[PDB]
Amino acid sequence: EVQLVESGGGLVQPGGSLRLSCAASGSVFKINVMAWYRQAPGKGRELVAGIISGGSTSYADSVKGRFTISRDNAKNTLYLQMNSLRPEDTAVYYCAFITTESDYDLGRRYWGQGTLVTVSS
Repeated sequence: EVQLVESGGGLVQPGGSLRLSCAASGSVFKINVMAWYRQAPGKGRELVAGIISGGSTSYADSVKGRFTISRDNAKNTLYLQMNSLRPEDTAVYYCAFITTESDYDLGRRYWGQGTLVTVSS
């Protein structure tokens, strides 16, 4: 089993910046996916940004050009750099990892607990 610990959330002014981190511990084998999700009232849960093993990244239309996903492969840590934050970015942000021990297994998804980011004055 794998545990994900998130940090870096809180209250920021519109136009502001925040960096989230997501550190993995436990029995980490092959990481297939590292991704950020967010939940807000009336918006369900949305994939914000992801990195697939290979380096191929993806972003929600709403955050393209403002958010950057990165990872420290050596430390199994996932980052989200947020710039030019807008009130509509207010949400609980989650990280998820998919891990596998071989191509013959279906993989397992592990979740961070979530961290609130509030963009208001």
